[PDB]
Amino acid sequence: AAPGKPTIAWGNTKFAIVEVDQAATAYNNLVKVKNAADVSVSWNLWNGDAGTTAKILLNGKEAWSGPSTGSSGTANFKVNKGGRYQMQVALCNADGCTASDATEIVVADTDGSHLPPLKESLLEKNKPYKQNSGKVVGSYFVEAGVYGRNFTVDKIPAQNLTHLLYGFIPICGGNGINDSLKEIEGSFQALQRSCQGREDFKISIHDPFAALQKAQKGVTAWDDPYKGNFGQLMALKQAHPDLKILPSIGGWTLSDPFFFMGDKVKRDRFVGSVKEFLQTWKFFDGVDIDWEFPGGKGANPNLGSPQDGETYVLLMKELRAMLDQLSAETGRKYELTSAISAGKDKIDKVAYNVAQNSMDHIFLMSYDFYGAFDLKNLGHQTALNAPAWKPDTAYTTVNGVNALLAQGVKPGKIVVGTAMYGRGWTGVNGYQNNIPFTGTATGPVKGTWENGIVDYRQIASQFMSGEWQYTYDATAEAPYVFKPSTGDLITFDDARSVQAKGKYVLDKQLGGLFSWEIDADNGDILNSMNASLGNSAGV
Repeated sequence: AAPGKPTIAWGNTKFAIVEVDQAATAYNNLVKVKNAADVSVSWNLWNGDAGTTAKILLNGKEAWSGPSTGSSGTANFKVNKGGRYQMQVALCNADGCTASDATEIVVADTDGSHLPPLKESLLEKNKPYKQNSGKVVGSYFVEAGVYGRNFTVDKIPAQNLTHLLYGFIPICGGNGINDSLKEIEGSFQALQRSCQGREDFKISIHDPFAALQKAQKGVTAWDDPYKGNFGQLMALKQAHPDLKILPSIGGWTLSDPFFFMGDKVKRDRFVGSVKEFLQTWKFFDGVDIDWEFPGGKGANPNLGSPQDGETYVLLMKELRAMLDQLSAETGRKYELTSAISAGKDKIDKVAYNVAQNSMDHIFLMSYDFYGAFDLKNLGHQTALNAPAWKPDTAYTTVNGVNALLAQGVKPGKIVVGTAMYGRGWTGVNGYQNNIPFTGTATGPVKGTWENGIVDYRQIASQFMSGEWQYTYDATAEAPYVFKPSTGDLITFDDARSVQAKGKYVLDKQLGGLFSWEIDADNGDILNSMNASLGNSAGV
């Protein structure tokens, strides 16, 4: 008769195609990409004949075969595709085969194919919306937001987004390359640890712990291969296959390296590191470039040149070429985007009418127009139009869009920015006609986490009562709160101001809307972004 029924022996059942050192601090030691995972299985037979041939089945499919010389045996084979497999050991002879009971084995891969969908209920004031408008609805998630802000990937209202950009991937480089990071306590040192033994101008992960080692919902097992933000983003992609998750390179304190990109050698190394990155972390759908203003005026007062415009265009073209190269290897479609200054002065330093041909979307940073960084000239930080008391205001959302359109940039490429936070001053005085914006400030307003900035969440729950005055500027389309006693003034976006931006986008046929700091919203902002763009309310 057929052989006896074998019993799979105790042993580890978790494997990975892409290995990650959960204790590594340096990016070069953090991950190793393999062409396939090395799986091992053993078995024992206590009743019946061991047969003549032994086979390993994965969901009924043979993955290994060998002579069945003993009552006990071991098999070593490779699995090139990730996922959860029902593994069985089958012993066969001339009379037939006898398969053991199934034992689940997990072959992990950076696409999340081994993880169950991360489908979380909407929190706070977030309401379900369907992405059926055809317009962009994005937001940025911050890597370090999982600490103090305690805002994790499982808290993202992912169903109400079409695009999700990550909390900034840094570019390696120490003194003279990332000096701007030195302004942030221990931030420069953190990058130096991540880039240990890694070449300057190659990308890395700023905080390896938050990105892949910190236990988070869905990836909490002590031995899970991918944890942290990346692990959850992988499970998120499984739940929202259509969601575009993009790694954002740069930001205010990580843009210094771009200014050196004029050197083709460095630029090629960079592009090369980006390709390898995407090849390693399969859940990402492309790359977003957040070069904090080509031409200077960024965090570093010693960087910036008239050549940055040319460098920017070349970079975008070269990245797009690299992505086309990758698409031919994977068959997948990748997106190339960039967050840019909404200021005409900075916009005119780049030929976007040319760069747009290599980009899918342009995230216009129509916010931070005003803030505690200037205690003399106050104004709406993210308004649509200029205020009535100053119709000549340069820094407005409309002026940014017009500047781009004037260059020849297609309207559908422009994604208007919205703020899920407010910027404010304190001790504001010397204002006339009951318009605080006409006076001056003595300093920054008390912030939620840092001075001068407050989460929209806190504005709505604490600054919408008491002595706080509330006023919606219908002209510029922007709200603001003011406390006469202490002279505290805060400028931000609200449900209505967002509505105005959404209608504006639809009328001018722009690309959509995106927001900064998804963790700072209580849901009012993203709901408005969705509603104003025409997305239908979900179940």
